[PDB]
Amino acid sequence: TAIFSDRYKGQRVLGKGSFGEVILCKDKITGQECAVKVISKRQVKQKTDKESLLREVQLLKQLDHPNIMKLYEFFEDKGYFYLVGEVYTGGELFDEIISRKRFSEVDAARIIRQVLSGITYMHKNKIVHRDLKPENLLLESKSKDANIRIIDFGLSTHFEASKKMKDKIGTAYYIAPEVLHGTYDEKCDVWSTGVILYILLSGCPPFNGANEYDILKKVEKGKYTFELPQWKKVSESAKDLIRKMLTYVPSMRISARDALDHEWIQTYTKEQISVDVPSLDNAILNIRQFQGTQKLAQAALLYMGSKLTSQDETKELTAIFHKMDKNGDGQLDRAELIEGYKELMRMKGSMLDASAVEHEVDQVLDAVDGYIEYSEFVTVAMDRKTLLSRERLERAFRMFDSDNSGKISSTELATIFGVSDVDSETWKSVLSEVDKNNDGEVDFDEFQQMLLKLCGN
Repeated sequence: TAIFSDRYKGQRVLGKGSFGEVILCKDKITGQECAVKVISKRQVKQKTDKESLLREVQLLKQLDHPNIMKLYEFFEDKGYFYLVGEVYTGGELFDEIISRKRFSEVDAARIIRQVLSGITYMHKNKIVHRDLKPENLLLESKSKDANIRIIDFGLSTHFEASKKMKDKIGTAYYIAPEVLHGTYDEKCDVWSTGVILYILLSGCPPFNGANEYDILKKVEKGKYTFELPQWKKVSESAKDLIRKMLTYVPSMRISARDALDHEWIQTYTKEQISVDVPSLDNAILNIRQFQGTQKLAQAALLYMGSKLTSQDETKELTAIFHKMDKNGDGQLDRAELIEGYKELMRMKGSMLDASAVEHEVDQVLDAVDGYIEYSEFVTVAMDRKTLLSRERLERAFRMFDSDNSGKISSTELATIFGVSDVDSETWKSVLSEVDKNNDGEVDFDEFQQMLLKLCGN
């Protein structure tokens, strides 16, 4: 009865994840800005029947909490679902924390009370998150004390998530052990919050490891410690809340409601601070290292993924253009190049790619150009795509290189590649192939060369 394009217009992409793309859209009548989640039906398997999805959607539309992302509308066509909801521009919680000079137990508690309030409300309405992680914690502004909104509540129950490694990064740390074995309820959200809390107070995951399986092994046994030197500087009340949140048996684990009433929360979330605020210096250092490592492993997989996409394009675009060339003169006009690049985009699984074509064609013509030699257009068009892909990877590398040495050690490579599920011997062999005189260090171009060889390029 209702169609998406008649009510909204895509402005720009906000991101991509395990369910699909999140696009910044504006209402065509009211000018209202919002985040639209586009989910492909052919790409994403439905866990429940459409009737169960349509019912939860109606419930989510009726719910309102200051710590939960608002779902406004829901649309559906032949091959997609459209989850239209509120937009937040503050970015991810952890990306803000890493910019701070000081971080206290008060800071962490005020952060965790926000998360806990949202969870309590959702649980009251029988809605479980299940996949709660730092990436699901958005801010309204990139500042300290800013309001937190939890994204993706109830998504998990209806949609089977992406098993691709690019989407699996940073997930094993947070998952409750009962979710792994199949029997779980709302208590699984408390466990994930407890893991976030442990990281806020130490900058280290309680269940850590070299690769995904190793972390899952730790999670599954459920044993962790406060044995790190930075825990000496943390209050016993904070440790006692974590112990209750990371309690193995879900029946024996504290509720989201009772965690709000815990001594640490009620004491450290006072409007007027009544406690000592020493900075958790070692924690803030570890949170920057953890974050940087996560973001680099994410960027490495995106770069390899986007190279396995850019190789399809260079040959496919020259074919499309050759077909369009009636004269055989290797030339085309502005309209033909536009029609050609649009055809290349129509054969894929982004919604904003067709509208973005004209501006990109003109940007290529600015350096190139009438009657344009398509071969010159193609190389210039693909090189720009290659460059943007390289720059994204570079920003991540520069961010990870905290001491500005220009190099990453073999130890750091082991960690990055472990998080991105690249086999030790595989990456080590690619390293020997790239530089024969390698001495346990790679600069940005050697790193980029390594990832190229790791995706058959």
